[PDB]
Amino acid sequence: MQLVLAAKYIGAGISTIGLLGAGIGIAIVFAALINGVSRNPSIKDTVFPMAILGFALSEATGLFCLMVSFLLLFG
Amino acid sequence: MQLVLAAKYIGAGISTIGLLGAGIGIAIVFAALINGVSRNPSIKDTVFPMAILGFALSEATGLFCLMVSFLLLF
Amino acid sequence: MQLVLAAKYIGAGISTIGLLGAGIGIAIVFAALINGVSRNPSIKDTVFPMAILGFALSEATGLFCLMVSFLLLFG
Amino acid sequence: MQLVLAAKYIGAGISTIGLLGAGIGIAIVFAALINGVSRNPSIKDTVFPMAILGFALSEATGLFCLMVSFLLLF
Amino acid sequence: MQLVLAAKYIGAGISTIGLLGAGIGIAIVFAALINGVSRNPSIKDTVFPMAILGFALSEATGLFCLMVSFLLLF
Amino acid sequence: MQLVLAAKYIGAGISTIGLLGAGIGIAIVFAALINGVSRNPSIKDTVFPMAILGFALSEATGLFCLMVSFLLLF
Amino acid sequence: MQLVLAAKYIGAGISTIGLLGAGIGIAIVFAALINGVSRNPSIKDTVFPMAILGFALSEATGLFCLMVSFLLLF
Amino acid sequence: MQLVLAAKYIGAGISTIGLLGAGIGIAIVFAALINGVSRNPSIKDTVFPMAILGFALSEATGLFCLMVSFLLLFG
Amino acid sequence: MQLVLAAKYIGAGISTIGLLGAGIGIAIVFAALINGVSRNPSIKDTVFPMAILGFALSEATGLFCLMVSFLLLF
Amino acid sequence: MQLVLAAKYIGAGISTIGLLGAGIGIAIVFAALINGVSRNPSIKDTVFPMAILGFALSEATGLFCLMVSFLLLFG
Ligand SMILES: CC[C@H]1/C=C/C=C/C[C@@H](C)[C@H](O)[C@@](C)(O)C(=O)[C@@H](C)[C@H](O)[C@@H](C)C(=O)[C@@H](C)[C@H](O)[C@@H](C)/C=C/C(=O)O[C@@H]2[C@H](C)[C@H](C[C@H]1O)O[C@]1(CC[C@H](C)[C@H](C[C@@H](C)O)O1)[C@H]2C
Ligand SMILES: CC[C@H]1/C=C/C=C/C[C@@H](C)[C@H](O)[C@@](C)(O)C(=O)[C@@H](C)[C@H](O)[C@@H](C)C(=O)[C@@H](C)[C@H](O)[C@@H](C)/C=C/C(=O)O[C@@H]2[C@H](C)[C@H](C[C@H]1O)O[C@]1(CC[C@H](C)[C@H](C[C@@H](C)O)O1)[C@H]2C
Ligand SMILES: CC[C@H]1/C=C/C=C/C[C@@H](C)[C@H](O)[C@@](C)(O)C(=O)[C@@H](C)[C@H](O)[C@@H](C)C(=O)[C@@H](C)[C@H](O)[C@@H](C)/C=C/C(=O)O[C@@H]2[C@H](C)[C@H](C[C@H]1O)O[C@]1(CC[C@H](C)[C@H](C[C@@H](C)O)O1)[C@H]2C
Ligand SMILES: CC[C@H]1/C=C/C=C/C[C@@H](C)[C@H](O)[C@@](C)(O)C(=O)[C@@H](C)[C@H](O)[C@@H](C)C(=O)[C@@H](C)[C@H](O)[C@@H](C)/C=C/C(=O)O[C@@H]2[C@H](C)[C@H](C[C@H]1O)O[C@]1(CC[C@H](C)[C@H](C[C@@H](C)O)O1)[C@H]2C
Ligand SMILES: CC[C@H]1/C=C/C=C/C[C@@H](C)[C@H](O)[C@@](C)(O)C(=O)[C@@H](C)[C@H](O)[C@@H](C)C(=O)[C@@H](C)[C@H](O)[C@@H](C)/C=C/C(=O)O[C@@H]2[C@H](C)[C@H](C[C@H]1O)O[C@]1(CC[C@H](C)[C@H](C[C@@H](C)O)O1)[C@H]2C
Ligand SMILES: CC[C@H]1/C=C/C=C/C[C@@H](C)[C@H](O)[C@@](C)(O)C(=O)[C@@H](C)[C@H](O)[C@@H](C)C(=O)[C@@H](C)[C@H](O)[C@@H](C)/C=C/C(=O)O[C@@H]2[C@H](C)[C@H](C[C@H]1O)O[C@]1(CC[C@H](C)[C@H](C[C@@H](C)O)O1)[C@H]2C
Repeated sequence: MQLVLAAKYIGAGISTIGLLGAGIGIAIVFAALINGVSRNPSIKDTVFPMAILGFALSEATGLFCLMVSFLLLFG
Repeated sequence: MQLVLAAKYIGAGISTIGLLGAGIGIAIVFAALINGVSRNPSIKDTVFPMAILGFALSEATGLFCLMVSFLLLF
Repeated sequence: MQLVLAAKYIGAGISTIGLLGAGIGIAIVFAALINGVSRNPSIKDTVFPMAILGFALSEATGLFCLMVSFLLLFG
Repeated sequence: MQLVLAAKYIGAGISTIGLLGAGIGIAIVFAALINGVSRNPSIKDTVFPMAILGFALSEATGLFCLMVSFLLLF
Repeated sequence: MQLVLAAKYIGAGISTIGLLGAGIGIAIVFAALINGVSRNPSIKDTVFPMAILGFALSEATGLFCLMVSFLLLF
Repeated sequence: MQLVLAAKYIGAGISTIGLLGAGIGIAIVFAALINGVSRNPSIKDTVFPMAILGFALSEATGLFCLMVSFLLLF
Repeated sequence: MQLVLAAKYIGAGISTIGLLGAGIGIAIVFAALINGVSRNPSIKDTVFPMAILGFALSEATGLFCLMVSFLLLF
Repeated sequence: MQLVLAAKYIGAGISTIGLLGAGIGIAIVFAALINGVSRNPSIKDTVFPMAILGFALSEATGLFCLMVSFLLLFG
Repeated sequence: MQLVLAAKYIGAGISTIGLLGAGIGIAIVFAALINGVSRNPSIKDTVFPMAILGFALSEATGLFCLMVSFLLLF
Repeated sequence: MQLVLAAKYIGAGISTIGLLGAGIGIAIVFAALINGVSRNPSIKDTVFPMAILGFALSEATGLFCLMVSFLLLFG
């Protein structure tokens, strides 16, 4: 039982690494939004909803990591 | 059996690392969509389906990681 | 319980790796803000709130990593 | 025997890491497709099959990782 | 106790890895400041405070890592 | 013998990590082909063979990884 | 006690990894300095101190890694 | 000698990680060749041999990794 | 004493990972030098000393990794 | 003695990871050379020696990794 609990806790820590991908990805989307609006201010209403979509889909990959993390810690 | 079970749990956590690739990739697709539409608004209906295709294929790679994670967990 | 405690502490350290994503991502958003405003000074009031939103969403991924780290350390 | 089975499961988890390369690469190809079509709409029919090829070849690297992963699991 | 102590030291070393994000991120912000000012010198006074804010927020992620490090050490 | 066998399986999983380089690299080559052709359609016939050569040389690095993998497995 | 000392030495080695962030970041700042001066020579006196600041702040992240490394070694 | 053999095999696997550098780098050189020739077709005969040199020097780093891998495996 | 000695050797190898940062960073500096000189030949004597400074600072980060490696080895 | 030899062999494998940096870096230099020559063919004789310098300094970082590798394997 000591070994299994220990393994759950190391596994939980490892499971958060993947979150770096969403941290970077979310930023890449918003950088594009900002550069896109600076170059063509009139496009704002068109690209803003695209940024929201991109951020959310990128963020979901981190959510999956965090889900495994919580399953290990509790489930 | 303790050691094997422990290995499954460590393995399950390792199996999520690869999801960082979909995290970045999905974003790269949407960044190109935003930049391409900003430079050429009239191209939006043409490239939007390309971004959806691109994002879905990038995501699938991460979903295959998660699948191995759940195989190990359960 | 030595093995489990040992695992909590190593797991806590591992759980901070993911914070490199927010460190890079936050910077990516601000670099876009700077470049966007340099190319088009008049867009500042428009893109500054987008940069704030972008920072916060990227930052959140780091918060989730640090949350797991502290759970392993203390909770 | 706990050791061998354990190693199979840890090994399978490690084997998914490389999938991050396909997650990013697939995205890089579709980003270029999107940027390329936005700058030159008339080029779409020429570059689209190139992007399909690029995706498939990048994706195959991920299939190889998954193959080793399943070999270890089963 | 020796095993737990060992773990604290290993964990403290692992906890510094994430500082590489701040190392790169601080530099990304300063690169943008430099390129921004070079292309448009008149914008210096506007973008400099933005660069201070950006690098401070990026560096704080590294400080959160170093904090866990020092929690494990002391 | 069990320990050596365990090591072969762990090593085989570790040996697939380097395939991410090919995943990204193949995609970098195709991105350049797409952007190159979009900017200058007339150059297609010249740059396409260069892209085949480039992706083949990039993918071979991944194949060298997979070879070590299969040496350890079989 | 072999365990604690061992952990100090492994931990110290791990603690240097983050230095890669300063190696890349320092380079990113100087690249921007170089590109910025090439595009606008008259801006040199304004951007050079900014690049010194950027280097120093990126470098400090590496100093923090090394600090933990020496704390573990001694 | 079980422990030493085990270590040779894990070490061999680890030694292939470095090959991702050549995989990315080789591609970076060829992408520049393609982009360079697209922008200036007449420069092809000049830059093609530079791309060949670049590929070979990047590739060599991968050769060194594979050399250690095979030394661990066989030598 | 066997375990401690073993830890030093594993540690020494881990301590070299961070050199990848100087490997990339040195290159980033020289890439900017080449591109800046190509676009503005007359700026060469001004930026060349900047590249030498940039490369040396980037390299130092890797040299600090190697230093920890040799401390552990000997 | 089993433990120390095993450690030397794992350490040797780990020591080659850093080579990926030179693999990528060498390529970054040559990509710049190629793009620089495509844009300004007349600059070739000036930038080629700079590429050689950059490649060599980048390559030396991989050499340092490989040195530790060989010290572990033999020394
Ligand atoms: C499906 C994937 C994501 C969904 C995105 C939906 C986007 C639509 C869009 C309109 C957003 O909701 C948006 C931009 O308005 C938004 O983020 C809202 C909710 C938010 O309040 C905005 C305005 C905001 O100011 C943020 C920065 C807020 O101040 C801070 C506290 C939240 C940060 C954050 O990352 O929240 C996440 C996120 C929304 C994520 C978002 C994801 O759920 O949700 C939260 C809350 C629910 C669970 C617990 C998730 C777990 C993560 C790991 O998936 O964390 C929560 C915890
Ligand atoms: C949703 C996620 C984030 C929320 C963002 C909200 C943004 C809106 C926006 C208007 C902010 O309020 C903003 C820009 O004004 C801001 O960040 C303020 C609060 C901040 O003081 C800024 C201006 C500032 O000066 C920074 C650089 C300050 O000097 C230093 C000490 C703080 C750095 C830092 O990272 O703080 C974090 C951050 C706000 C983050 C921000 C996150 O909470 O919060 C803190 C506090 C709670 C926990 C401990 C988190 C953990 C990190 C990893 O998320 O760190 C705290 C501790
Ligand atoms: C080199 C091998 C690859 C082949 C590519 C061939 C490309 C040609 C091109 C015309 C395609 O067929 C294309 C674009 O039409 C296509 O992918 C179709 C079939 C696909 O349905 C498209 C339209 C689609 O909508 C996708 C996004 C679909 O909605 C989702 C569910 C599938 C995602 C996905 O990654 O599937 C993969 C992929 C095709 C990949 C593609 C690879 O097989 O195959 C699948 C099935 C086989 C195994 C399990 C692989 C594992 C990956 C990691 O290699 O995933 C399968 C599972
Ligand atoms: C935030 C702290 C940093 C401070 C930066 C200050 C910058 C101001 C700026 C005017 C400098 O002084 C500058 C550019 O003149 C400078 O660095 C001088 C002192 C330096 O001699 C320059 C001209 C030089 O030629 C360098 C390349 C020199 O030849 C070589 C031997 C030094 C490389 C090096 O990295 O030194 C570091 C660095 C200054 C760093 C710089 C940091 O201390 O310090 C050293 C010494 C202290 C510790 C051991 C650190 C460890 C690193 C990883 O933080 O390395 C020392 C060891
Ligand atoms: C100095 C380092 C490299 C030398 C490069 C010399 C370049 C000069 C240039 C004119 C070449 O000869 C070039 C472009 O024509 C070339 O690569 C030829 C030989 C090659 O056949 C090309 C055109 C080719 O078609 C490739 C894609 C071929 O189809 C496939 C099967 C080979 C891929 C590959 O990576 O081979 C490597 C490579 C040449 C590498 C190349 C390296 O040796 O060699 C091989 C053979 C020796 C060992 C096993 C190395 C290990 C790798 C990791 O270095 O792989 C071999 C096995
Ligand atoms: C100081 C750091 C580096 C020195 C660079 C000097 C550059 C000057 C420049 C004129 C070169 O010599 C250059 C471009 O002409 C060159 O590489 C020559 C030697 C080479 O023959 C060129 C023309 C060539 O065609 C290459 C691609 C050749 O076909 C293949 C077999 C060599 C690849 C290679 O990476 O060689 C390395 C390299 C030169 C490296 C280069 C490094 O030593 O040297 C070799 C041989 C000596 C030792 C064993 C090193 C160990 C590495 C890890 O440092 O490997 C050797 C093994």
